[PDB]
Amino acid sequence: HVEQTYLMIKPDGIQRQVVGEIISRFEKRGYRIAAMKLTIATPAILEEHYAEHKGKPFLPGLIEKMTGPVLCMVFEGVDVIAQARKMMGSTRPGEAAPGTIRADFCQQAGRNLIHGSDSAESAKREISLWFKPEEIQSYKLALSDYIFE
Amino acid sequence: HVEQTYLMIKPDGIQRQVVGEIISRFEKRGYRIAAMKLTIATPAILEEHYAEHKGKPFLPGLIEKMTGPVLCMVFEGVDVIAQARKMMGSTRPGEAAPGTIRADFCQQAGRNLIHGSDSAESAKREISLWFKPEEIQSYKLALSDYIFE
Amino acid sequence: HVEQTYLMIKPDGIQRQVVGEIISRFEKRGYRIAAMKLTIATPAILEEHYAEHKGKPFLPGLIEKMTGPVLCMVFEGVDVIAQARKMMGSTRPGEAAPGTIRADFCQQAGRNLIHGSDSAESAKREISLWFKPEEIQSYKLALSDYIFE
Ligand SMILES: Nc1ncnc2c1ncn2[C@@H]1O[C@H](COP(=O)(O)OP(=O)(O)OP(=O)(O)O)[C@@H](O)[C@H]1O
Ligand SMILES: Nc1ncnc2c1ncn2[C@@H]1O[C@H](COP(=O)(O)OP(=O)(O)OP(=O)(O)O)[C@@H](O)[C@H]1O
Ligand SMILES: [Mg+2]
Ligand SMILES: [Mg+2]
Repeated sequence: HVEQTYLMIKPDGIQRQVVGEIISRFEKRGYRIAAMKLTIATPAILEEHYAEHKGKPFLPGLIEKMTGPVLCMVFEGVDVIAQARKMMGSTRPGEAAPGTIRADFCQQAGRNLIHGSDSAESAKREISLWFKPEEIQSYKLALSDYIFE
Repeated sequence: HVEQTYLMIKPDGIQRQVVGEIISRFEKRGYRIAAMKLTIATPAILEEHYAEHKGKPFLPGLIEKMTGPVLCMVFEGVDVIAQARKMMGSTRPGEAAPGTIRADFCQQAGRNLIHGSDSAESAKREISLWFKPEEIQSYKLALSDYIFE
Repeated sequence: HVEQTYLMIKPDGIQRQVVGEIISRFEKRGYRIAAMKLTIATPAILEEHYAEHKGKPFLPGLIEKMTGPVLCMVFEGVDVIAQARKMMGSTRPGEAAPGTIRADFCQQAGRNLIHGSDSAESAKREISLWFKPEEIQSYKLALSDYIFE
């Protein structure tokens, strides 16, 4: 039983040129790349992505920080929504555990390199927001017998 | 005072071709390779290895997963039995801490890449099962003065 | 606001030839190298460095272990004093969290690879002990807009 999560490399991940390192951390667990697209995020899509923060005082600055190149991604694996959140670490890098992306790469929450869906409902919504169904690619990893019990 | 632990790369570690990465994690701490051998695990040896689980419903499938190439290893260091367990992380990769082998490489307990002895008694038993005493090598690490206090 | 911490690679870090790896861990978070100097630590300077341990029974052996080549460093970043301590891990490598320097490289407290200031007051004192003000270099990281919120 696998699931799919939406992971997005933020403009800081692009500009610091750590895209490959980020992808490698998820590939290392045998997570499958189901979708991937470079785009430039717009305020319109970011308002919907961050709909849960509508009307809040930090939202305008958050949208500004995120208006730039982003790598949209879908990864598949067992419990991958919760596991990817664990791998990213706490929102504030200073509170994130050693060995997580945010602790290993970042200093402040406003430049914390990566987004990941936080629940099954948010993963389904975010994947549908950033990807059309034809962009989601179905294939089986050749090492599946050695990844899944 | 140093001790020795039995560590075994399971068929998934061989087939995913991460043997060198695993070894490097233990070398990085100045643990000494006291024994190393590639073999193919068979049911009769695995039944001894997993003797405590004789008769449990999960055992036949466990033996099937483990019937394959394995890298038998003995590493030596301070508190190495407990430390190697900590480095591997929880049996269930989803519960394992970031930075541990199972958290960094794996998804499920049935394919969790590596075995390590859980106690002094188990290390003696497992080293005797998988190695002949001839295969344990005695030598001193040249960097000892900078590894040990 | 950013702050500055004193970090020192101990003789074991020099002799095990892991200097670059240590530096890379701090650079990876966008911490800025403000000062760096290779020297050979001597008892007189180490007595001042370890002044808080004056008169204690273990101090003589600590000074002996530390008499050797060291890399003096100053790193700058948000909350860098506390964060560098978190990255180093517990004094005892066996208690340190996976993903920390001491857990990843070391076995025992007496050979734990690296020193870092434990407080704002000790950072100011240690930077002044090991560096003259003219050795502290001020420049801005080109990726600042993507590191700091
Ligand atoms: N009170 C606040 N003041 C300023 N910025 C905030 C505040 N709360 C949240 N943010 C910003 O909102 C961003 C997203 O916040 P959220 O609570 O969704 O965290 P997250 O789930 O870790 O992030 P993401 O969805 O990007 O993975 C954080 O990176 C932070 O920059
Ligand atoms: N009981 C001990 N056995 C061995 N070494 C010790 C012991 N106590 C202290 N040391 C050594 O003394 C150094 C200074 O001790 P302290 O309590 O200041 O730890 P620390 O703050 O982690 O170390 P450092 O200042 O080197 O970063 C320790 O890093 C360790 O190298
Ligand atoms: Mg969020
Ligand atoms: Mg100290």
